[PDB]
Amino acid sequence: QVVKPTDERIIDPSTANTQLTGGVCYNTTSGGNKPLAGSPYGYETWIDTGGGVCSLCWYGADQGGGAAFRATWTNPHDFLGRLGYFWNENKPYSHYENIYCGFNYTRSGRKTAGDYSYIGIYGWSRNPSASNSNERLIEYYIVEDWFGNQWQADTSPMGINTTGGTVMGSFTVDGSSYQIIRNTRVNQPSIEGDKTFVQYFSIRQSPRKSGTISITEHFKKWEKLGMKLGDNMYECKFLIEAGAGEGFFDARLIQFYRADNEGNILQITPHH
Repeated sequence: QVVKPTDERIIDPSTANTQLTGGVCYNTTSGGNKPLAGSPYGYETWIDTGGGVCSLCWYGADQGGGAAFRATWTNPHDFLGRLGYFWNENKPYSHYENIYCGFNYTRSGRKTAGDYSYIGIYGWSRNPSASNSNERLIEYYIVEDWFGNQWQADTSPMGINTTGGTVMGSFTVDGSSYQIIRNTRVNQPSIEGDKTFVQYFSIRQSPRKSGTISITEHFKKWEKLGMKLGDNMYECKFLIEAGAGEGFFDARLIQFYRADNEGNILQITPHH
């Protein structure tokens, strides 16, 4: 079928756990994607000035897989820090072939990120020809982990009481079942202004802080359930989102790579 890449440039996430230094930090809302020097990636921050101090610090092009970052928040109102591929060039997900992300991070503990929080992969896509106007804009999450809250352990996967919406199905990939959820955001803020749009989630049933995410596998399973992504992928980034609380996220590894079905590398970052 799809051959898992074995290219030696891929960093084993399980043992990629050395603390990084020399971050470059951003303490305010970026106003969208901002390209990173000497990198294929871009970052984005949403730091609501109604709340306390937040930051995202990129570890640079030449260590940690190239997309590693730290983030901090002190009583935010829905802090989002993210870094990874920025696309928005009128292409469907399949144009990018098999997308993978190897990761390894530390984070603050249970109940340090408010009542909801998300760690994993995030983006948007556009599908203007969709018959249902609600489905012409999509926000998406592949949720590897979260901070739990007062009511629920961070070792317990979030459900529809947190995400909203409807369980569509599930599947198993990368060592865990994932619950697939579709939610409609009615007259809510988006990359296209206040409107109605849909959210797609895959929630990892066994939360984790390191491993590899076979991102394209999620996209395929969503589309099979009728959760279509359309023909203009916006981005595919590694995200930390914190509803509130005082906490941190600190990646030793975030490495994106893309491979075709034979498993040959199309894109990867970064003598003895």
